[PDB]
Amino acid sequence: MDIRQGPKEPFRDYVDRFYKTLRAEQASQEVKNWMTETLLVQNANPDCKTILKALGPGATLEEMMTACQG
Amino acid sequence: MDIRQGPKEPFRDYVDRFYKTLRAEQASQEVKNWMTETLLVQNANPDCKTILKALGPGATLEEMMTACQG
Repeated sequence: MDIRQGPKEPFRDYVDRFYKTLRAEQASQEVKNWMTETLLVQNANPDCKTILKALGPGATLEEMMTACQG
Repeated sequence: MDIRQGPKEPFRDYVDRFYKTLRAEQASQEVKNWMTETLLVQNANPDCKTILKALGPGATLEEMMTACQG
């Protein structure tokens, strides 16, 4: 997964790039969930990454987007 | 991904359980690589997890299995 959030890139824009790469692999729902819990958080920028980790397990993409909106 | 390595479970056995769950989603090669770099390492037991992180990026499943063999 080459996609990494730019330090000034809006979270939603990063999410779209991330999912564009995810779609190319026709990932199932379970795979999407795993990728959202791991790589989406791990590849987020310094500011957003801290916030996302502080959400705990089971946080939805929506809750992540709400947390890092801007 | 419910699969987590037991504190006394051989790494290879954990790998097989992990991949059994991965097969159920018909994950592509790219998805397998992402899962191997993230969840396989993150869900490994205390002993093996440290060793695996110390391998750095691009470490193959084979190198991981060699590192935590026993």
